[PDB]
Amino acid sequence: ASKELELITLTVGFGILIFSLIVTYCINAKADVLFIAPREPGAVSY
Repeated sequence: ASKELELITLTVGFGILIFSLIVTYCINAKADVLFIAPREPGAVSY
């Protein structure tokens, strides 16, 4: 059952990263607006 447990643990880790990203992303945009600074679509390069 260790496998199932390992998978669940990894699932949470990935979820945490997603939220963290959405948090830093929202802040990054706020700054770009706070001072009419360069802005790109979804900050996606290329």
